[PDB]
Amino acid sequence: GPHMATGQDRVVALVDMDCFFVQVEQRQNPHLRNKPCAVVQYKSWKGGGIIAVSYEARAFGVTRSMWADDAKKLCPDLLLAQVRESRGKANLTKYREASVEVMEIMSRFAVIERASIDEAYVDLTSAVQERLQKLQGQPISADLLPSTYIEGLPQGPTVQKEGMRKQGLFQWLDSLQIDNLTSPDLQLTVGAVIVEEMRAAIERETGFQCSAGISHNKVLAKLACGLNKPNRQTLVSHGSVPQLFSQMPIRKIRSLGGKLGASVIEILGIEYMGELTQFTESQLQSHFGEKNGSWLYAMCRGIEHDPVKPRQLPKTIGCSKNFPGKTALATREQVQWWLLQLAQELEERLTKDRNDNDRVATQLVVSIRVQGDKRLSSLRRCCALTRYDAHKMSHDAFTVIKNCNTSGIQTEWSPPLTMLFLCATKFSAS
DNA sequence: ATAATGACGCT
DNA sequence: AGCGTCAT
Ligand SMILES: Cc1cn([C@H]2C[C@H](O)[C@@H](COP(=O)(O)NP(=O)(O)OP(=O)(O)O)O2)c(=O)[nH]c1=O
Ligand SMILES: [Mg+2]
Ligand SMILES: [Mg+2]
Repeated sequence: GPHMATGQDRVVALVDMDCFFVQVEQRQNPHLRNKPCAVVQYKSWKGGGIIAVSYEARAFGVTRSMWADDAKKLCPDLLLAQVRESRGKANLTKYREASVEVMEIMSRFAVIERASIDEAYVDLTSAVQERLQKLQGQPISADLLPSTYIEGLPQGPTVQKEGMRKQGLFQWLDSLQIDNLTSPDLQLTVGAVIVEEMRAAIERETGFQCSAGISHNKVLAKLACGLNKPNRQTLVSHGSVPQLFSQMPIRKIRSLGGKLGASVIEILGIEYMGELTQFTESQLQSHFGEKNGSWLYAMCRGIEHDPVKPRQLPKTIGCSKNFPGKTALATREQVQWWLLQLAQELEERLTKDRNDNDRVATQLVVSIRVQGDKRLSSLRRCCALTRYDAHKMSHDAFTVIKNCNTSGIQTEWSPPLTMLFLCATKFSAS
């Protein structure tokens, strides 16, 4: 009762760029704007595998992982841009640099956690505090929230999207407890005002559109972000959670998209996140373990405590290439030459990293996959990273895997290698 | 025959 | 240390 802790302590946003790789290519090539288009890599195999799809092309059913030859059958006017290739592999530099543009702008507003190349969580608790003080006690106008959705509103006794959005925003703002700087709903509202400002800044200064979720934790902010894509932001209040989760499939919640989520569904005999509330914490801990049990108990009530970590820089820098099917590497010099390609890209990226960020990696991780073997990595081995020298790194990486070579013949490699992966890790102040 | 990456848990 | 899960 007077002591129940309701997970309303923070204001957290998740900002995610809309069809990001497509937007980067579309800013550079105006002929691609506002058309169905996709970004692909490796043109030689069925037109390339699609890794990003504009919303106009999604309306025809084009999805990521589709072959471009197959996507053209769904969308004959689909326009393509292809990832740069360097040293015989995909080169994502252009998108990393675009990502840096966005991240630096978000960093001006608050502490951000870089979560992927195109999204970052934002901890707005302090910033909300400040703006509440600066704003006398004056109402929050709907004009401050021109792209915001209030999830679950409108309710109670218009046929177009923007009309619904406004009605719900009006209902929310009409109900707001403005003379109450402690109310979690007021805090989220002010957080949403700031995220409008952050997204306007991103669009003005980069040309890129994005969406955002605003809620009290990372999981809800990420869920909310996807509710009204593209180019829109969604506020998910604590109060919206029971109805939102009542028909929310379990797999849609961050970290439940895989085997854990599948076992939650099968073991408990449930479909929706809200049905989790019927189980005691001990019961959930008995099926899924102490931390997963506790996490599920709180999460299905809308409560989650994972912090927004102050980290804008990756912890690792890695290069990898697949060699599927008959292209699997089978001679030792083939293995050596690719390791050298990977090491040369890694040297470039590390040197830049050291200049910009004043740190050095100190460990090199070599990972390979074998023909027939099932998993992402078949095998990982590590060694010291003492010099950003591509030839040393590729030689060292070879040294530590070369006795994986089951092959008798002096010049062959068996089993064939279907993946090579070099990763620099364990950064330290430089 | 998606691919290329990245964060982190378990042991 | 080396492996497994989950994600974009
Ligand atoms: C999912 C996914 C995305 N990406 C690259 C390009 C995507 O544009 C960049 C950002 O990912 P996202 O936010 O999951 N997808 P999106 O930005 O293209 O589209 P949306 O507007 O966010 O739904 O992901 C991959 O390279 N492999 C992937 O598996
Ligand atoms: Mg995105
Ligand atoms: Mg994303």
